[PDB]
Amino acid sequence: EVPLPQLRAYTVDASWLQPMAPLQIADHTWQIGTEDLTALLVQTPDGAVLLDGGMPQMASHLLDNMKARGVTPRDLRLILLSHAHADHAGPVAELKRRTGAKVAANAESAVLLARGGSDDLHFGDGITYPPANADRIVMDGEVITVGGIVFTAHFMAGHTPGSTAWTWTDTRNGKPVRIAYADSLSAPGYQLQGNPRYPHLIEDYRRSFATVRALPCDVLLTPHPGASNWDYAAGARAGAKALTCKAYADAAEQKFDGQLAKETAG
Amino acid sequence: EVPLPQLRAYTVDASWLQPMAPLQIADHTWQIGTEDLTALLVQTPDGAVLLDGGMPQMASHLLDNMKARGVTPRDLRLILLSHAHADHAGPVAELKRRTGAKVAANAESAVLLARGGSDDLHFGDGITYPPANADRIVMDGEVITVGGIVFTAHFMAGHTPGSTAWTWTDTRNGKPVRIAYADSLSAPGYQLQGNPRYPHLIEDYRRSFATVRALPCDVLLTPHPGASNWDYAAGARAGAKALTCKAYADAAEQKFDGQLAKETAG
Amino acid sequence: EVPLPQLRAYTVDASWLQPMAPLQIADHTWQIGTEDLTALLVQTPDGAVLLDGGMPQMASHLLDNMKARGVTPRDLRLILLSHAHADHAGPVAELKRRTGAKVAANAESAVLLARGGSDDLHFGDGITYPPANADRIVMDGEVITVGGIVFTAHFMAGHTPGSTAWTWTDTRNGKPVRIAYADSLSAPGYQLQGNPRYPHLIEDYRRSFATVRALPCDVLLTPHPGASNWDYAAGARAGAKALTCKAYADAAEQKFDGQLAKETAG
Amino acid sequence: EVPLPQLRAYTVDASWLQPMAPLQIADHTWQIGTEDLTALLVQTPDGAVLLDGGMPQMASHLLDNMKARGVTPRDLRLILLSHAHADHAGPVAELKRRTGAKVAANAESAVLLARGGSDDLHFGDGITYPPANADRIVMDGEVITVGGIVFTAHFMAGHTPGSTAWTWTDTRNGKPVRIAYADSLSAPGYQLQGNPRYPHLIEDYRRSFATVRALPCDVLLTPHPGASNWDYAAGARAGAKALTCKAYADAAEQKFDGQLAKETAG
Ligand SMILES: O=C(O)c1cccc(CP(=O)(O)O)n1
Ligand SMILES: O=C(O)c1cccc(CP(=O)(O)O)n1
Ligand SMILES: O=C(O)c1cccc(CP(=O)(O)O)n1
Ligand SMILES: O=C(O)c1cccc(CP(=O)(O)O)n1
Ligand SMILES: [Zn+2]
Ligand SMILES: [Zn+2]
Ligand SMILES: [Zn+2]
Ligand SMILES: [Zn+2]
Repeated sequence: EVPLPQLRAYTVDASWLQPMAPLQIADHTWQIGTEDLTALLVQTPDGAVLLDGGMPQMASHLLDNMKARGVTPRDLRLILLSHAHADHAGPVAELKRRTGAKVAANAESAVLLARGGSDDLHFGDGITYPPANADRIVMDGEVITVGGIVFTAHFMAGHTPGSTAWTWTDTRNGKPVRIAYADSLSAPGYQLQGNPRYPHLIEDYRRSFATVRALPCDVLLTPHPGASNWDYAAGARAGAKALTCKAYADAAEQKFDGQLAKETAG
Repeated sequence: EVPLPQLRAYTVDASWLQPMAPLQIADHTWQIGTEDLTALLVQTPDGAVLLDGGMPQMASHLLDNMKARGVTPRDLRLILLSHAHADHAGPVAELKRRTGAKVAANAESAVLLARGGSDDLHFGDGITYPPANADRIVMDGEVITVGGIVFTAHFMAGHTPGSTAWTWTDTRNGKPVRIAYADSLSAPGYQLQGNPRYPHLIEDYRRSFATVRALPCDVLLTPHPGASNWDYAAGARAGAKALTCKAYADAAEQKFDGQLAKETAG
Repeated sequence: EVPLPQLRAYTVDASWLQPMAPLQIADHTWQIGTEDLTALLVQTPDGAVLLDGGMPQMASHLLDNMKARGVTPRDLRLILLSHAHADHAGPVAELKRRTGAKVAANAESAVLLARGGSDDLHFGDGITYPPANADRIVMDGEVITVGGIVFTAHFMAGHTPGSTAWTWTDTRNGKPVRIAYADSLSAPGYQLQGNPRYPHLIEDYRRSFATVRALPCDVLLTPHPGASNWDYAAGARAGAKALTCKAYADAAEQKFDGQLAKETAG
Repeated sequence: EVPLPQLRAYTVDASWLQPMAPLQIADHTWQIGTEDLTALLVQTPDGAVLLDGGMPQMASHLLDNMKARGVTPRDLRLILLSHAHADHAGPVAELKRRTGAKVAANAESAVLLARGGSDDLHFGDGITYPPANADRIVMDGEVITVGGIVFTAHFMAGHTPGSTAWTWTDTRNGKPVRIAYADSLSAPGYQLQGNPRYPHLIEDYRRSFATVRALPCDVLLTPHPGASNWDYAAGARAGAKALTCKAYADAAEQKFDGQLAKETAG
């Protein structure tokens, strides 16, 4: 006779969990996550901002890299998120407990975060993580300012209802650099058409392709660096092959159209 | 070079996950969980009560057994908990989504439940589950009435701050049967003395031994049946060897005293 | 010398608080709120649904009217909301405590409800009420089915980010009646242009006018009956003068355009 | 005919709302609330702690006094609470939005705070305020350290289930001063005996009298200064007439015994 199956842990490619030292993107912006998961530190004269944290087991590594950059736990003021799945918001609860950081997110991301990713529209309870509360709810196009760096929220619903692109302007060589951190545009294993949990899913993805295409975007970064052709292990040429926001959106839409056609056939 | 470790799933003995058909305890009280995890269904002319649900993957099994008893999802009115760890409160979030059930718990259990068991005083984030919200907060000694069956809360903090014994009176052969569902009194791997997260841990356990000893208790049940010498696979003699509440409390205190002495030596 | 001002209660026109007996709209749909606040009861062979509850002090009145309709507290299964302001979601927390009802709402409404209407984008903390938790989060276009009556959510953001129209089909004289419960389209005292808390406010209102215009709509109802030209005190001719959804949307847009012009001038 | 009553605002004595300039208690401890509501600022080389905030409309005043003390919004690290009623936790939600502050509280206080004081065991929904979330849950006897000042939690349930005394050691004239901020021991209009919402209320009050009696207590402060015979308007002799913790506990118990006798007679 047969017991119910054991719970299955959320396991990922080893490179997603491979720690790296801080990689500078612009004058105040650093990649401090792992080889294949983005976690951006923005350092200001008035505290630091973290955008995404990667997987749940990455908290101490993130804190180590912040320390290397001169950022103590007290100095981290704000956490922002691309979307509230386990491999990007994983360590948020722990980071809040261990730092001064407060979380700002839109309503959709906040409720999913507060559920620890449970009851996912597509994944069910398959990919959960420690829940956390948002300290501030943001609306589309709203700005948040830290130490004089201005972050703008651009909603791009689809991958999750609360998927967000964050944009800000840094400097490099005395010139402004408009950085766009665009969320995933993938739909891995999703039912796209006639999904009872997400009836306007296709319309939202189409709108989000257009949103991403139009972002202020000298430099594109994505939660999975491979999606924008970043190679965090490539040192001085880490960002050399990076896509434009236009190319990223076009590639995503072509892939999406292919998935729709396969779904109709399958 | 070395990636961070993969997340590890909460795995348990196979018997904890072995489904069983409903086993009657008294006229309206049934064990409907697995061979080694208690989940009690109390059926009234005015809806049903569930006490504990076991592991997260047990939700559909529980619903199957309720169906066998004549209880539809709409008929489940109340979920009560011994304590809010993954192997007793595991399926609560899913049960709430799939039934009419509302959760009643004390403040300590409610906040741990709302965290999905994360930031545990002793386990950290090692044993998490889908978070759920409590619909009603109960105080020590408070009663809840369903279809005329009266449940009384008896706080017995220690195993968790919110650990609770639930008592009610059923019938068997035209005679009243005072059922006591007493929580765990174990402290598995806990730092008992001078624990910064639980400074009065020892005092609370001592008080809880006394509480359990004094419960109205014709029949004792526990979240792990083995703790009270139940054998759910033993049919007509499933409860024959069951401990009294007095014996259960005495055994727990003797084990506890032994652990304290070992901790001092270790 | 001068103390800080006393807290000021949210007071409303007397007619908003004037109880009325149940007024039938269609075969299973009744107005059971007050003369000037809508609260719709939909009764099915499988439980009842409430859409809106009005002000916080209306809970017992609502329960009285449900009782008159043959609906006991146990029978109320679902609460739906137009938007989560105090004069429509006021008694929700109390209704949940006193009935079997669970709340379904979109993410925006759920977070505002969970705040008890505090930190409002426009009202600040001026209009608060007892907070409540949502049991189910719904997406745009999603359906919920109770006793065979199908409710469809139509997001119409503007008055609040989470403003929703609910539609369902009832019967009257053996013929189907498509009922549309459309949310408010007012913007009372709002800063419309360049609002830092709601940067796309105007775009959202414009989209919502179009949404409301296109609803399936044999009969329009609104949270304030006056907005759709209902007169709940007028008995057999209560709904005689009711607007179409098209007329309601056109009137709202004309008023909105006038407010925009005044704001530019003011 | 008769409308339902208007909502009634929580109004208080004018002196409760009378702003005062900061009054020094010890080397790093200041009263910064109003004449008749305590709000203590503790300033450390590593950030500031606030204990209580008074009424909801006191937020800006508190921020003004912090500014006068050299504490900017970014500098406020921690909010602690005596108990989560509107006249002590009132401005907590707003303070969190406007400062770097995180809230630490026990489970009972956290759930009441998260409800904005609604569904009070004794007051119902009569005295509500903006809800806030706790960032850290503390256990009885647990310590929290800020800038080297150590705060110890002493649970003293009764006035609310989550009522807490906070103790710490400051200095004055090169000598240590053990400060005890003890919560209210009043029971205003409470049903004491056989209260279904608080069955062990009397036992908890008795235990709390003993707890307060035994606190480390060179200087006693209370949320209402009058309870400990403080006079915040009396300048250099503000604390001259202050009770010991022993005298405060004895007075509270005598008053309590009198109320019990009156309740039995009434
Ligand atoms: O191309 C992408 O954006 C991409 C790649 C791997 C995986 C996912 C899904 P998640 O972002 O939830 O890991 N997306
Ligand atoms: O003796 C017990 O009560 C016992 C047995 C196995 C395991 C545990 C811990 P949990 O109840 O969290 O599974 N307790
Ligand atoms: O025309 C309306 O929809 C209308 C009328 C009165 C008041 C309001 C605002 P609320 O719906 O928050 O009461 N709206
Ligand atoms: O003596 C007291 O502690 C006292 C005085 C006035 C009022 C209250 C009740 P609250 O602390 O809720 O204002 N308590
Ligand atoms: Zn994802
Ligand atoms: Zn346990
Ligand atoms: Zn409104
Ligand atoms: Zn109080």
